[PDB]
Amino acid sequence: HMKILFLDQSGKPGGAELCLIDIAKPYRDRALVGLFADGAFKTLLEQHHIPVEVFTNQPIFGSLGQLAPLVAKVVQTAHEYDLIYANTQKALVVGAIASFIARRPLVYHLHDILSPEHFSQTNLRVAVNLANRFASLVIANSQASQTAFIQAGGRAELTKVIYNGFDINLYKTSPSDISKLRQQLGVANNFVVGHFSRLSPWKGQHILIDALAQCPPQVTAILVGDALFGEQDYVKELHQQITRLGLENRVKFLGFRADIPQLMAACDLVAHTSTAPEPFGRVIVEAMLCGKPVVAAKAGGAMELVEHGVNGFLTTPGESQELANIINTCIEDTQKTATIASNAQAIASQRFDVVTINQQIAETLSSL
Amino acid sequence: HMKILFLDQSGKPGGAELCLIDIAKPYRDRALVGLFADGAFKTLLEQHHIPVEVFTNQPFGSLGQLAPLVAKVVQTAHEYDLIYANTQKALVVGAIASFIARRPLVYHLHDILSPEHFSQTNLRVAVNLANRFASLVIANSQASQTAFIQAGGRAELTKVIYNGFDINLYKTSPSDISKLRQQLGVANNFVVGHFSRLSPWKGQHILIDALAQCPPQVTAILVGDALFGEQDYVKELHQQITRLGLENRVKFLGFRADIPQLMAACDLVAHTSTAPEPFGRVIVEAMLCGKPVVAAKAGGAMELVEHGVNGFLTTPGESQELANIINTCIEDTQKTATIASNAQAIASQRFDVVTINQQIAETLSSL
Ligand SMILES: O=c1ccn([C@@H]2O[C@H](COP(=O)(O)OP(=O)(O)O)[C@@H](O)[C@H]2O)c(=O)[nH]1
Ligand SMILES: O=c1ccn([C@@H]2O[C@H](COP(=O)(O)OP(=O)(O)O)[C@@H](O)[C@H]2O)c(=O)[nH]1
Ligand SMILES: OC[C@H]1O[C@H](O)[C@H](O)[C@@H](O)[C@@H]1O
Ligand SMILES: OC[C@H]1O[C@H](O)[C@H](O)[C@@H](O)[C@@H]1O
Repeated sequence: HMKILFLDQSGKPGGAELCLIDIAKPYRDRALVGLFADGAFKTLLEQHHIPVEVFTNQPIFGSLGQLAPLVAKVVQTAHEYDLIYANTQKALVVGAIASFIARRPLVYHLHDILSPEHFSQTNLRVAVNLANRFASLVIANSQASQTAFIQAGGRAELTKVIYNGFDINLYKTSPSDISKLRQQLGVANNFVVGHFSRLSPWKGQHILIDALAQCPPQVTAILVGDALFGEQDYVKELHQQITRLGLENRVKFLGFRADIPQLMAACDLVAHTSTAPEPFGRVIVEAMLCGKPVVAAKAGGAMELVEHGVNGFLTTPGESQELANIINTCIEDTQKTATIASNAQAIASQRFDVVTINQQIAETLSSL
Repeated sequence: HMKILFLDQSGKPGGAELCLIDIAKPYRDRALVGLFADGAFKTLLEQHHIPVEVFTNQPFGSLGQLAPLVAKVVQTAHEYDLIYANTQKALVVGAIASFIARRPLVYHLHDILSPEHFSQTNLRVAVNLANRFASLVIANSQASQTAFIQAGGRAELTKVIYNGFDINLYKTSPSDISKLRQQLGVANNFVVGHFSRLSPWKGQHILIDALAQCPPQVTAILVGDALFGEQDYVKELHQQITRLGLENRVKFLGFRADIPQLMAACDLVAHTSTAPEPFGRVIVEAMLCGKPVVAAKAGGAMELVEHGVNGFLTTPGESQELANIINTCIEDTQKTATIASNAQAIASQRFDVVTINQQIAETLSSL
């Protein structure tokens, strides 16, 4: 049973970090998760009985540590573990360094699409070179990510695609609880479109909002998720968009919620609307596992998760009218829509069961 | 005429840093010296009209949050043609900026990269970054070159280029000599001057042991600064001094800028490092002041001095062997003065800043 030091730059519970809980959990006995900032994510790992430590760049190897204490601390810690598992870009930088100095093999779990759209040239160059030189293995969360890695100059022979896994039990809610929650929200007699991405222009909440202007008034949207600071302009732009379309009573922000399965159960349609390619899209799968019909943007790993008209729908990114037509089709073809949504659950529960992903990972790890 | 970004970790004017003034001065029109800390060295560069900027780690890539200084240096480097790294930390940073800004890197090596001077990590880092990113590794001594290579460095990257010196600075009036010896209260002493920062490996404590084995008109001046945290060493010297009844024969002058003058005021200059010296600027300085110099037999000292010809050499750690040389300088005044006088002629050939500067410029243009 390996000793694994996991590293993640964020103290916040984003996709990558949510995914790491499931990645790490089977190793929680002899493992540790290193965060480069404190926040909600630490609590989760605590709540999941995973050892976590927050590293800082405060002072206290060699003298070179004064340049970057965080790195020195991590390098020091790395001596105690058999493996460095880096879950984000910054964690790859630090984990490369500590891989070399502490003489421990390094795994890069890639949750991003390394394209010019998504990141600066510099970030692409660094990640590719550090991975190519120091990573024993690059686990990609999707083929779209693997492909982007390769096109940015990454070494194909290092890559292995492994999708996110999910606890299937967590995705079932009582139909009373659904009635309760729809009530509490004041949407019980609406057609509820749920959007579950953190608030950020490229997640395209503003595309959905534009689409409501072409839907009948019983169609309402809940926007769930927070804004990561820097994107507070976007939060303004949404409310100014709503005001400008008279949608004040049809769009609700709940901010960041821990009760996503329940909320998905309370929706009628889950919508993924990213205007830039999505590496994976946890929400897409999550919807499918909650028996809900999902529409998604046709790019990135979304196209791997959904086939249009069989287990979900797919629309041109940034095209609100197209999204509207799907919402309206859902309203009418009740029988079809529910078939698609029930198939989606069956199919998705095969690919993405956390049990099958965890063994796909452990097999991958022990083979080096 | 290339724009050069010189980098140096220190704000204090140590040996490598003083060396850098002479390295950089001919390029000051289009160059910049970036320091990772502020201090007197900045002032010096200002006084020599060499542009200088202090970088901090206060808040390219989002990655720059990991190490802001690195991000600033990387940014700055887009405006220059070459990056010239003069210390170990400056190599780390400069390697990173070399990659990201796609600018060639030169590493000026002033250390002896051996397990005695540095941690394994420090060796491994410098060698690996140098091997991978440096177009050229300029060593200050064959001793330094060798230790690089023995630690894994790439022989074919190395070129030994010795420190240079302005010859016009190393001359003093007999009258000025007398005043200074007077001010110091040593006019009828045999004066041994030790011109090194106060760290155990500079071996002031060895000279002190030697004094007790010297004739009684012999006194020492220790010229140099102590770091905070090597104050425990300074206390030991003072205790040692007292233990040997030498309170009135050893005086500390702290850091001083009038080095040529103070060397002139000495009768002997003594280099006593207990660990191999990469180069030893004070040894050459002494020779350029026409004084007899005794040095420790190790590192790049052995390249500067042949024992009995232009100076003396002694077994590191061995005080008694140092005494014999002092005694000898006292007894054979004419021999010594010839050795001392030869030393100046010999050293003024090799280490003339002019000839070293040419040596550097031909190395740099050939790229
Ligand atoms: O307010 C929110 C928004 C999202 N999520 C969860 O976090 C994931 C969001 O990650 P996704 O892959 O959708 O986008 P990312 O954040 O990874 O770019 C989803 O699966 C949700 O279950 C959440 O708990 N609260
Ligand atoms: O009190 C002092 C001691 C030294 N120096 C100068 O700093 C250099 C010391 O460098 P050296 O190579 O002797 O020792 P390092 O500190 O470089 O190891 C000499 O050339 C001196 O000119 C000085 O200005 N004041
Ligand atoms: O599984 C990893 C998840 O988070 C990652 O950061 C990606 O951005 C997202 O596409 C994916 O759904
Ligand atoms: O190269 C100039 C000086 O640099 C180094 O720091 C050495 O410690 C010293 O021996 C050398 O003379």
